[PDB]
Amino acid sequence: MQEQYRPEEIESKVQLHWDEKRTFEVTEDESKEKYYCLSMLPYPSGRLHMGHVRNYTIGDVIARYQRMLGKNVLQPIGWDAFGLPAEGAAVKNNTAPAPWTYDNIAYMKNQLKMLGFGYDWSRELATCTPEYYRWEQKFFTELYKKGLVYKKTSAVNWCPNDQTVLANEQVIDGCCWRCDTKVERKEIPQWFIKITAYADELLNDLDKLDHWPDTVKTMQRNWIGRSEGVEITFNVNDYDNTLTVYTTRPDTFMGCTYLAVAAGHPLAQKAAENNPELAAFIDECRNTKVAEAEMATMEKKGVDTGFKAVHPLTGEEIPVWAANFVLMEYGTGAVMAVPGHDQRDYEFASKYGLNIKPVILAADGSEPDLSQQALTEKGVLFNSGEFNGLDHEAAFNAIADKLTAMGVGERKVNYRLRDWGVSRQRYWGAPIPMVTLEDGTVMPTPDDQLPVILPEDVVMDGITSPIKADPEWAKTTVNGMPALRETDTFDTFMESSWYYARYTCPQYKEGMLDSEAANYWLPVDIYIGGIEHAIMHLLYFRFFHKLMRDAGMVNSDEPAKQLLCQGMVLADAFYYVGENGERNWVSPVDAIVERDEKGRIVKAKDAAGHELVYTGMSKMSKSKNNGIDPQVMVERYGADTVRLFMMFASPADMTLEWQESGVEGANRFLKRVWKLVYEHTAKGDVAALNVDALTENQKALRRDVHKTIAKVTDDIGRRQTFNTAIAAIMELMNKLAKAPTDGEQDRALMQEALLAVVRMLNPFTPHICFTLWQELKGEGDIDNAPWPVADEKAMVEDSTLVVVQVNGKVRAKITVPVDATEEQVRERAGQEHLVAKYLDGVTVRKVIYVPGKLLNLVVG
RNA sequence: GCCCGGAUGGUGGAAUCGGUAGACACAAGGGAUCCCUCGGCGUCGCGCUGUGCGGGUUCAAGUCCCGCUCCGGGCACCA
Ligand SMILES: CC(C)[C@@H](O)[C@H](O)C(=O)NP(=O)(O)OC[C@@H]1C[C@H](O)[C@H](n2cnc3c(N)ncnc32)O1
Ligand SMILES: [Mg+2]
Ligand SMILES: [Mg+2]
Ligand SMILES: [Mg+2]
Ligand SMILES: [Mg+2]
Ligand SMILES: [Mg+2]
Ligand SMILES: [Zn+2]
Repeated sequence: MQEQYRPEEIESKVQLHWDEKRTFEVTEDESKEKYYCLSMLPYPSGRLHMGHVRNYTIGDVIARYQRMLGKNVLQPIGWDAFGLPAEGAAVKNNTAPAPWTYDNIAYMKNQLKMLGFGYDWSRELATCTPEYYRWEQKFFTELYKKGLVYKKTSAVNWCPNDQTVLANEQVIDGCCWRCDTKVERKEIPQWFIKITAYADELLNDLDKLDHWPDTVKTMQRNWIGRSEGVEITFNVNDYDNTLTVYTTRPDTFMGCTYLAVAAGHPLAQKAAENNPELAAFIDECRNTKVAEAEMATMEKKGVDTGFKAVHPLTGEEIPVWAANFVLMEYGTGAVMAVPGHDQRDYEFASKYGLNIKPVILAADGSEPDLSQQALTEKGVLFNSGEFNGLDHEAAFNAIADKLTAMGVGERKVNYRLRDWGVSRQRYWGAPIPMVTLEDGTVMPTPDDQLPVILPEDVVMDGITSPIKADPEWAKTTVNGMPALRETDTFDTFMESSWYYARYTCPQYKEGMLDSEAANYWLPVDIYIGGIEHAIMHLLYFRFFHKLMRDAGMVNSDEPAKQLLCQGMVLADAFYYVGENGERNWVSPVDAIVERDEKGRIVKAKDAAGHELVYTGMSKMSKSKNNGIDPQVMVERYGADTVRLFMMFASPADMTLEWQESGVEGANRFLKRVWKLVYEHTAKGDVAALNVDALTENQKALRRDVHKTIAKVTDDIGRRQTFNTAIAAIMELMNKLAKAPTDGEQDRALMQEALLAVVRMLNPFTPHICFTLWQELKGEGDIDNAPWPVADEKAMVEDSTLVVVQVNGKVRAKITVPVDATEEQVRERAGQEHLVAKYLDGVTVRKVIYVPGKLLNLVVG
């Protein structure tokens, strides 16, 4: 053993050993309890960043821990390889997306290997390969045939010049990120999967997920947004079509004083034929961008349509207004307004002079003051004809029943959750296996024509997808007739929704899943990812799991028993605007920055002299060029130091503002462990430890080793606070460095301790541990060593520390036999001069005794 | 705007079930790879104060409640 710890002479040697022994390659071994430890697969943007490093270290820590408990652990890795970033990057770099992606995969695979994550490389998948996506295509066709897929018109950001569909990220201030002109909404026919058919199940099964955090379960409930209400239909006077609204507040219905209607509503359109203010307004609205955040912050605006709906119950004509905040796609395109009791409606009505009609009494039974704002509280009705005096429940029911009897209303369940738009009009994605025949009929691509392969050998131009530009490509024949294949491609969450199941049988050719292998490994025991994916991805993932259950592909109702959503790793993000409009994102490594007394960035320049817009600390990201690559730290300090640092900096669930400073802590600590092992083992073999004949000083030390094993075990296995586990190991290491090591018992004890420390560290820093384990003459390779177990007999204590407070303020700390009464603790407490000092002249009014821990004498 | 989080020393963080605030480290300063000091203010072998800010509940709040400021995640085409 070398005196000096040299990660360059260790890490690659140990990685080579795992590659060659196939250490982490697993099969469906029925002799072992499985454990499936899954980390959210990487998108191959080119480099890892520290967000990746935290995700996969947490996951590797757990997979190694579970292996040491004797489990057969599948920890798989793969690439979520389709998507937008490959398209811009290929244009700019004069490549195609495929070759760019596969190069990023190779680079990034090498970085993963160099961090030493124990992945089963034999199960490596890339989602952009037809061996993968053929299965989701077949599955889609089966989903369409079972009536779970439909086509409708949906809004897309449209650049009228380039004639491109843009993602929201590419829309910058309602103008493009290429040339400059106003992006507009274009309604476009697209495919949707009826995730709403599973809304209730998705909502309800949250109650089974006892090992998913409440943050994620609440965000998902609120996203699905299930509601119980009433749909109501209105006639409109010089108009041949009815108008339907949904409300969850039918009780306030007599207070409905106007309807609002989406700029694109046929009623608005008709009215626009005879009204120039209106026409101009509808046309302003085509440049309302599709993004809920923008819908909800924009100044709310309306023009009167001149049409009047008839309130079904009161009979009065109420105005129909066209509004910039109501969308045709997200319901019936019409909403009803109750400005007396909805603050948003109140604001609109105040702005426009519409009737604000009160129908709920104030808390005292008087008519409410609506001069400043709405009375939003549920209450007793008045000014509501036959419904006066009813409360919320009863008014809901009475008004619902009446409208139903009249044939203009029905009780309806509503969800905020919309169906899943899975169409994209980009090239770099899996082709949607649908076809239009010469006939005009549309159908799934026939089975013998699956997969529909995306050609990878392409010339890109940024504007048009090659499969859309090549005329021949879409041509096929179906039912003996000419047909055109769909040139849209799948939303990439399609591939990431089922990868976890495909990792169980990635080389299986006869079907999407080998259910035998799927049912050995599933469900995922723990799914490690960022909080970023708490909603969209996790919901889609749960849904897809239920879809496959309903195809009889899987046993479980849910895909993942436990979920560990780490906080995001953040880094400062910067950009300057390029001379033709476009944001150029500069790495924080390259920004020159001046800082506040509070640490806040206050000026920011790139080295080229550009003035950088500082956007804040935000998730390390492919898109914002703010991802910090670990390569240089791994090369300087070693993978083990980087991994320990990441696990040490913060507990997984906190969000982390990345900084390199602090690494010296991990690195120096690893050098101390190395030194201690070196010094111990330079001395040779140890005698068997004689427990019954230990000193008190030796007993004490042995207690702390075992107390450290128990705590570390709890911290990793129950709390997932890795940072505190590592701190416990450091504390123990600090005691062990001051332990004498002359005698045989002292050395026997140090052997036991070090064998314990090196195993407890192995998940975090496995290359050094693998090596040290050998120096200690541990049995076998550490990857297979049992996790140390604490012995209860070694950690008994007859004494306990009691803090003594007077009036909540610590005045003494005393040691107290564990059998001590309160009365004896009092007396012992009285013996301390700093307790007597605050008791002289006063009366103890109340004693609080937390047995074995605290005495608060409340005095005066 | 809406949903979910968050704020503890110069810095990352610890306090797990309401019970010693600042473990463990980094950085910096001092002393000889190691030891020391290290929130702030002032009988220091003492005392007061202090967990973003404003209030509550409680013998007791970093923890629970209400509110405010600032900050992150998501908001359906970033993945
Ligand atoms: C499962 C699927 C939808 C995702 O995995 C998607 O392919 C993706 O996001 N890939 P990624 O950005 O490479 O990052 C891979 C994972 C996702 C997870 O949130 C984590 N991650 C990504 N970025 C961060 C980050 N900044 N902080 C903390 N964690 C981060 O690594
Ligand atoms: Mg902090
Ligand atoms: Mg602070
Ligand atoms: Mg306390
Ligand atoms: Mg102090
Ligand atoms: Mg405070
Ligand atoms: Zn443009």
